[PDB]
Amino acid sequence: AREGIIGHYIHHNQRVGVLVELNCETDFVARNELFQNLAKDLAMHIAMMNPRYVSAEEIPAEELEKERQIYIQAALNEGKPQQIAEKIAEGRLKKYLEEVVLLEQPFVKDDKVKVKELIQQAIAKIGENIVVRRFCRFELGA
Amino acid sequence: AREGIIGHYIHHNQRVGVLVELNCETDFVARNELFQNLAKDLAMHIAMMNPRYVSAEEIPAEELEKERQIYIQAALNEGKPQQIAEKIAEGRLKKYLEEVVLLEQPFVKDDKVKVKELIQQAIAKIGENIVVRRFCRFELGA
Repeated sequence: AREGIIGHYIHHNQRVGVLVELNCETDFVARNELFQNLAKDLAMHIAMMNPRYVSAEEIPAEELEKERQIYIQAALNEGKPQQIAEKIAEGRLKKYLEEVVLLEQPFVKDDKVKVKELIQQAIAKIGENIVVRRFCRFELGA
Repeated sequence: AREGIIGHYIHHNQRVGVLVELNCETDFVARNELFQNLAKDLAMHIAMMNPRYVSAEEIPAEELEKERQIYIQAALNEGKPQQIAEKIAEGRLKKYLEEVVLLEQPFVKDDKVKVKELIQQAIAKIGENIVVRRFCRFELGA
């Protein structure tokens, strides 16, 4: 069975809302405010940063390749030979992962830390494995 | 463009959370507490009642038929001839719609009103078309 909480964040303008399931090992940690603040902060980060996936593995190979091809064609359209265009696309893909993947995004409260490192920091402090299971972000009109 | 708000409800035990996009015609109504209370109440209803769809049209024909066949086979397994089993299944399907469809569920704050009628009541009072666009319900461990 899963332990943890459903963290959330509702923007003051009530135009953006997020729910996030943050899992841990025990109800004791789940009830703890340190863990509760982490779920709350993750929910706020998601609302502000709009990631589409929790992790890189969730991106469809077709979605990834299409984006990569856009990068490639653009460079090719710049007169860049295939080999260069591929390296350029390589870099833009890394950026693309930071645009859409939660764990790869710099944390809203400290952009010097990626969300995945924030999580490792929490596991080290708290002492239990912590996992962001899923999240849902609704934005008015989008 | 869409007007309205993202309503929400987080259970006190933080084990269930819901976001609901409630749409209206103007920002003036969207900012209004009557509309805001309706979005809030819909979000609470969803959290407590666990509907899977907003409306009946969203149910997969395969999901519906499978459920209907369970009803039918059960009655057939009771020695009920096909014609009777079909009428029994007909009734259980109506109930099935009330189990999983939001608009067909009796409102948590007044079970004498289906959520769809609550909405018609709000449109009559408020004076603008109101639509539940979508909702997301997260439950810890489920």
